[PDB]
Amino acid sequence: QRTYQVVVAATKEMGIGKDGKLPWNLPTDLKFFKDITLTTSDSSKKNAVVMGRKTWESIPIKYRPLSGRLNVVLTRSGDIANTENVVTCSSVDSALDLLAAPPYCLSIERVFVIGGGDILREALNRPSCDAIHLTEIDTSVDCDTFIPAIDTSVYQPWSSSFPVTENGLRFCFTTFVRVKFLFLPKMVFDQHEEFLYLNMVEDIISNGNVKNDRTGTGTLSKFGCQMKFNLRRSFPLLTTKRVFWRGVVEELLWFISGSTNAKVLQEKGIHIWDGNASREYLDGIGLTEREEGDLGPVYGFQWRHFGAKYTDMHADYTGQGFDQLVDVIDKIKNNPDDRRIIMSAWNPSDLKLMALPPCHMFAQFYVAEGELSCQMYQRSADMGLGVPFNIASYSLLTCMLAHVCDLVPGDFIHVLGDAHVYKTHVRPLQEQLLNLPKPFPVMKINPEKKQIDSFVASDFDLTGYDPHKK
Amino acid sequence: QRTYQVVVAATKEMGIGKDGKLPWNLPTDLKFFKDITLTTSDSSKKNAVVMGRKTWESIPIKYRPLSGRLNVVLTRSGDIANTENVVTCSSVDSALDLLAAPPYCLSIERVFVIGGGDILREALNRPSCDAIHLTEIDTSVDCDTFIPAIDTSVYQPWSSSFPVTENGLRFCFTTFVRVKFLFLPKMVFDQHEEFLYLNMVEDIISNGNVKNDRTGTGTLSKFGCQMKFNLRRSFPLLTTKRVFWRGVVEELLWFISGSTNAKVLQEKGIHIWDGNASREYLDGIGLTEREEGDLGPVYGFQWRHFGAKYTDMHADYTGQGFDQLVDVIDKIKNNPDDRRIIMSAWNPSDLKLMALPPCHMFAQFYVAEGELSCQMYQRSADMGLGVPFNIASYSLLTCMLAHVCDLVPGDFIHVLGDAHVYKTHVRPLQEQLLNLPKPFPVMKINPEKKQIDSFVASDFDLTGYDPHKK
Amino acid sequence: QRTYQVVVAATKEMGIGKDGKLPWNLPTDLKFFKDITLTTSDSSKKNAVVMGRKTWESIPIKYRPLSGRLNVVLTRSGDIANTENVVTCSSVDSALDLLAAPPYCLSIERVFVIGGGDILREALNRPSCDAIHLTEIDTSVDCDTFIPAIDTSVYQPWSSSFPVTENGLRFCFTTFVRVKFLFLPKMVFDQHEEFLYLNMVEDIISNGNVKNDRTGTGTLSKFGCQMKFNLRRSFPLLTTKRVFWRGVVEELLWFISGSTNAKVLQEKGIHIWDGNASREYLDGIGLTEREEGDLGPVYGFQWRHFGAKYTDMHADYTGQGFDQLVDVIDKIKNNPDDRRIIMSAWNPSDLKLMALPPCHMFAQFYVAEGELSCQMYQRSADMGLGVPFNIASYSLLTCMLAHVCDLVPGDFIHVLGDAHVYKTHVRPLQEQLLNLPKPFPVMKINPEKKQIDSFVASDFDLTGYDPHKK
Amino acid sequence: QRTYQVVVAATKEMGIGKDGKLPWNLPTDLKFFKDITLTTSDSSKKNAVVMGRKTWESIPIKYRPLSGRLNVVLTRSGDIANTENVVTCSSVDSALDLLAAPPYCLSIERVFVIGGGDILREALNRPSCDAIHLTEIDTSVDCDTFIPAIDTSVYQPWSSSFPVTENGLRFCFTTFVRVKFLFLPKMVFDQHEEFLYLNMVEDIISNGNVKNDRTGTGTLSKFGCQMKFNLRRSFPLLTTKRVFWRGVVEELLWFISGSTNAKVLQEKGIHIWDGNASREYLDGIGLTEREEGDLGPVYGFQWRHFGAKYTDMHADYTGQGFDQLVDVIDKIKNNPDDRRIIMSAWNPSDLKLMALPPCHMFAQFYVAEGELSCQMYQRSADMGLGVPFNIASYSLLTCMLAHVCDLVPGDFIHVLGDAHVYKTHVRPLQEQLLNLPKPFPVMKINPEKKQIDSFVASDFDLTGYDPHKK
Repeated sequence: QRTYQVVVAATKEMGIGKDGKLPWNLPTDLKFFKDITLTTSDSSKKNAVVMGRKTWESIPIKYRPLSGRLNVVLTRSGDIANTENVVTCSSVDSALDLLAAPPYCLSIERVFVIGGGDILREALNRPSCDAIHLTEIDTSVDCDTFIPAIDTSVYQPWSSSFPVTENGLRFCFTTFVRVKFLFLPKMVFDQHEEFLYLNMVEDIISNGNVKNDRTGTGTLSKFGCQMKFNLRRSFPLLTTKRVFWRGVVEELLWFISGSTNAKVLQEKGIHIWDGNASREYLDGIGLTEREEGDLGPVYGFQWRHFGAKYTDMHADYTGQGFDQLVDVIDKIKNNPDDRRIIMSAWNPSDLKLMALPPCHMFAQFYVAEGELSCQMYQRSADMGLGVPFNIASYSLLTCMLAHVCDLVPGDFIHVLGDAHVYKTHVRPLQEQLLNLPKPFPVMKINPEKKQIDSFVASDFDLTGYDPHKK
Repeated sequence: QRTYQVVVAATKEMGIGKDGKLPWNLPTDLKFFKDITLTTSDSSKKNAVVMGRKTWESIPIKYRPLSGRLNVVLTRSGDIANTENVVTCSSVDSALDLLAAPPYCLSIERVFVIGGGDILREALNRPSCDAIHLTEIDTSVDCDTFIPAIDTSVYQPWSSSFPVTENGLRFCFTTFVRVKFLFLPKMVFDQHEEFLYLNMVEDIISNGNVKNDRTGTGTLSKFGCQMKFNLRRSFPLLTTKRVFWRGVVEELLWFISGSTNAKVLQEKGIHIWDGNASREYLDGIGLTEREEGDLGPVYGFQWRHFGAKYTDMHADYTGQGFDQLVDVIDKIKNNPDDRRIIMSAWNPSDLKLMALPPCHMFAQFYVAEGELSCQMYQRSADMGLGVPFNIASYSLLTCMLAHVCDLVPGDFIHVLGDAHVYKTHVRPLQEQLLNLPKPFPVMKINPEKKQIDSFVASDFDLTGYDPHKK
Repeated sequence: QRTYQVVVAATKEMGIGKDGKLPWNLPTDLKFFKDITLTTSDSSKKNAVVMGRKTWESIPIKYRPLSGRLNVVLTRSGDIANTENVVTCSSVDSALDLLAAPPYCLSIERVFVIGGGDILREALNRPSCDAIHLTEIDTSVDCDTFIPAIDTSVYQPWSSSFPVTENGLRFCFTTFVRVKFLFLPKMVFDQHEEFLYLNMVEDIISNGNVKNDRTGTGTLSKFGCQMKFNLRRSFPLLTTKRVFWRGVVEELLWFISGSTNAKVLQEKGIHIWDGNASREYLDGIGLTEREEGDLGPVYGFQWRHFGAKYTDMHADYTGQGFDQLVDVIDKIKNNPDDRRIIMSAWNPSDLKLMALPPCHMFAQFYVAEGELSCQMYQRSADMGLGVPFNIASYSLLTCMLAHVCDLVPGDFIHVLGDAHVYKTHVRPLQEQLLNLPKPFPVMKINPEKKQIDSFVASDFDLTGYDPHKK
Repeated sequence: QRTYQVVVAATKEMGIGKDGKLPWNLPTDLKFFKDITLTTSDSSKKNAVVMGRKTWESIPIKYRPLSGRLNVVLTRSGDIANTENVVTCSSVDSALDLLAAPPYCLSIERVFVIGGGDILREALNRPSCDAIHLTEIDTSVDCDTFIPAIDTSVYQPWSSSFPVTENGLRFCFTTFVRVKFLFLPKMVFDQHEEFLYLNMVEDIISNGNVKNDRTGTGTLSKFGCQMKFNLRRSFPLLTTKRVFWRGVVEELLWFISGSTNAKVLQEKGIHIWDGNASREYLDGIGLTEREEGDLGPVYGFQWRHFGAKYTDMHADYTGQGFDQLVDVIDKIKNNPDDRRIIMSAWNPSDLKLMALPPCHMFAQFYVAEGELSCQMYQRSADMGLGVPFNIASYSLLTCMLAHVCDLVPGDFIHVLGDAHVYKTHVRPLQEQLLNLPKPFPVMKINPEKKQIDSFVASDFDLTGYDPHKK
């Protein structure tokens, strides 16, 4: 018995039809439907499209059957002629049985169920459903026929397209996978956004500039890179190698608090700043007066008190300097179209006082269609360690700001200056590049928290994060 | 008599062979050679490759003739058999005569001359040479055969690839055109970097988010865009619409001087800041004390005196605040691998004093292979007006910094936040988008100027700038 | 002002619609329509489809616009939005004006007019109509809308497909050209049946077996070749080199008469048998008793008197042997489904008496769908001389038999045994192969002749035969 | 451990190299090598080419590695750098182990071993060799390196191309399979000549003309069909359905003997003529005087005594009429280039006396390059029953005539007039069309028989005939 994937277009209210018609015209979705049902890995094989009599008859009489595919119509007249391109069958169960048998065992690369309302209510959440390819349409236009909600206990988002507007309607394409993933069409498999990271790492190792510094540490490097992650359906925590999510969460709440005390993190078991806060390190960069843990005026201070005179990590800076985080929140709520929604840790006057100069040195925010997007500029990007952490960090910040400002998250755009791989990390990164991505996890923030200073680690729920091993 | 294009690989010293061999192995260049000679617009037609007996014999006896193309060998034995795929001819002049005649008049889409040394010394700078496709190899390895330098009086760069390293050698692909340009292969035509701008404008007008502000001005906008321009062979001054080059030059020398006085520009006939410096404008944003022309602590001041206390445009700020431009020049010369080569106009403490907040808000520099690259972050990008000006501005800055630091320019990377087209500019921009790019101009800086403060407008030579009309 | 081609489907009665619907469903014709309008020589360029508002609205609202092509709708509301893919225009004349202008001057490879009834009545027989691509449907099902008959004074058939049956309807695809022909789509250009001959000649010269005989005459030869010619819309008299049509007609009427006297042809100025009938020739093959001109029991005798005892060319053989031609005519009229409709000149008993053994040695006839087809076996085929003559000869015989038996001609199938080119003819044949075919002529037989023995040369009308020069 | 296929070019003497060079230049074979190693079913996957260091170094330094494929070089220096496209391995066994492991488990569609002499002597006849793709070169030019003969006990021919001449050398491409066959490249799988039959049956059932006769028996029919079978490496006895080989052999020896007595076959247990020889049948067609079994002057009589006066099946016709079979044998031996090597059962004078008119009504023979070819004209072709039998019959006749005339068999060309499927056979034929062909068998004739009249059934050896079940 063969397995199948569902292809369906649906309103917010999960509606699929008006009066035996579609209450929308979307040529981009028709093309997607064509592309995903027609095209094959093997140019010799073809796909099966399984549909109800109602769906078969809905198709204009000229364009029947759906060209290029074996059209399986399910029928119950006890009235439709079988051909090379058309087969009748009594049930979904029987169609699946037939396609597991010669000649279709070899002839048919994949099987798509495409409706109508009756067949989808059965098909959608059966375990032999490998994947659902949903066109999500942002409308509430009246529908008479509905399908169930996707069962998110057993389906997880693989990919979700950048939303598009056609004929007055906003929509996107979201693939869910039942939880290999190699059953996906190649075109959908390749849409996993983790490949934007993996292809960049490959490109830097293959084609980076070779370089060196005063300690004899070596690097392969590229200059001026961009990666864009969709936050709408899933959260880009890398799956090819475990990311330190707990440290992402704790470090960001620490930044938001305005703290420059590494001991606040050390006390919680987060050691990522320990190397830049030690007696030995501070001595070694000429800060012999500075207290262990006092990083100086780094991110937290610049974000909450830009321009204030720094003294020590213990001073009360209340009402001193410019509170960029409060300013950003104010613009997002009260002037969403503003082109200066900016928060920056880059303060040339203060660099001499900092245990380390800011690397994620500025972010801009944008609002459209009720969604909050973020673009962050990273001057120095270690692909192996820092880049996956920073993707998760600014994606989280985007989600928190959207949440507190009564919006939904849009996209995170990651801009890199000097993007490098250490010569020593080339071997382990090439092992990591043999791993195939798993679906990203889904991240939910506690609805009872509405104020940027009021979060704790337990407010962030990650579901379905199972990355490849150490 | 048909026209032709040259395809050749050459060292810095313009060398093409060692001892009847190539002193390099570059599979990427062999593939380029294959791609440009083999592929056609029409899948029915084919190309002619014209070569000398020496070149014909150089080809291993197994891979003759060059498959997929009509191979025209020029011969002078008073010893080589004509076929469907091989034609002998007495001269370049005779080969060209033959291909202008049936059946080759229809059968042959384009004609490529590919050597050897004798035929290229004739072919390279004949007026029936439409274009030269040069593989430029960064080596000085001994050669016995040489071709002339490209005659830059009659050839201009169309496109030049991002340099690549293969088998220890650095190289790139540069197409020169004789000065339509529709004779170029489609693949080379499409490499003109002006299409990066034109495709972005189209994409924003087609798919931008619709928006509005408190005066009833309307926009189509996208968030998080990147364009990368090659500065190595030509200068990206847009050709589909004239760019105000003189104002680019004067404004940048003004920024470098540290001046915040718009009258310095007004006095030279540059009015681009007049709107933001007028009694009326300054009044209207609550700067009623501020003198006409006093923009406040804008780019020039932030670049030369970041962090200093601003008073008026007349004050001597010598030794006050942080001189970012001097710091950048110092790092480029003395620590080229530094990951903090940064100059920023973004100073939240000073925004209240500025006639307009900085829009081009930060640039980072990078050095590798003797080349200086720049990445600039623009928070607000009017595609119609500001973006072409700013491309020219930061490309010029990159060139000036390379010049003063004894380097050559690499790439300019343009990063956009809110990238928008005014609803009112959609009609004129769609007229502009019907224009086909002309080759970019070539920009030379006076060698006798070696200090960043010592330039004047006459130090910048632009050759071959002929943009489409108003 | 650009030129165009018409694409239309039409009944026998030249009907195109029933009640704003099509009275047929033909997926093969929809695919043809798609293929000819969509596909381009240049994979970068596209085609324009020009249509009336009525045609635009007829298209289901989902599949608008026609994907892959610039859709030009002609409108007269004094109500339809222009896009990248949709342009409104006031007239055919205005649409053509617009597509001759940038950007469409380069952007648009070819222009197709596809209806509806109003636009076609104007477009069909305008001189800027290069070609008509008609789907001819063999039905009389009621139509309410009609187009004019094709004006055969100015349009000539280029190609006509082997008829196909789909959904109970018989139809074919016929291209007419206005009388280069290089304006045709490549796919339609290549359908000219003269290429079946030209590709065979090329294949024998390129890949034939080299051979020799007892006089030192040399040949390139292949064994077991087939060519199929459509007689339904045009008559396969080769255009790349003039065929001796008058001798075809006279020789065949001579065969039909039963004559074996070469002087009957000599007396009319037809000398093709003179070489095989001369005192010298007959002596040289040991027929020293035989009269000049007496060929012996060759085609005419075998066809009308198979098995009779031959004496001389002057004897009255009335009622002697088997009259194969009368037998064939009887089966075609009275038993059309017979699998033995055969006429053969192959009589081993008689070979010793023949001036030359039969070369076109047997033909079989077939009847289906009111059409008479013929398959002829030629044991020895000179590609340069005999094969074009014999194609015309048996195509004529097929037409005459169809005419006398109240049928229409179907196909002529030419089967070759030893298919050869003389080494001496390779040079002239390679000159001939540079000629592009012109449309075949159209051949009409006098309706007042109804009996196989009653024809004369003036009964055969050839229109539009203009072959390439000597 | 993955499986592999060998790709190699070899002389008659099984030689592969001269002095580390190839003693031939064959661009057609280089293209075949490229096509079979490069192309994949899946456009995403690629192939592995496994080769010896000697083979790796033999490749000109410019065209390394073989583009488009994973190049696995086997090495034993205790000197060659691994890349994305190049992997070193210690053995064939180790290379196969590595390609069965990630990422190559998914990345690599098929594995080809391509030499040199050392690796092939191991690889050629190992059980993990699925197939051998041999270019067979008709030359005896000196070679220094040889591979073993193909072990015909375990390898059987799948397909063998029509021989081609390039650069003075005759050669062909022969695939052997180890005895699914779905491991073959799609291009080689589709070359099985049994598909020429299967595609014709499909084409007649899908597109034949519907017809009927005076008993209410129905047919689908096409007119003018050709199939060409290669006899050089295997014998075309259909595998999708068992062919009655014993009756083929007995009927043909019966034809050759000149017998018209069906009892000669009945007495041996061959009943195929019983239906046309019965008291009842002969009565029913008005031959009430004729003896049971006396078929009249049918094939055997026409072949050995064309033109003689028939009396009964018992008469001694010695020296009466024309002995076509002796004439054919004489021309094949003594005038092989003759264009009249013909044997015909078509005698219009005798049709009234025949129990059934001849259906296989004429054959012509051709000699070139030491090979005997045959073209046979069948006026009436039942695709289901008669056509497979007749293919085997005339292929056998071709083999017997080649054998007795000291030649090798070339091609059998099957020409059909009325080619039909009975409406009643459509269902069983559509079952048969689900069967995938098995390799044809190999047929050997007893060398001690040299005279056409001296054969018996035991002189014909068929090896490897295992057709699909009833």
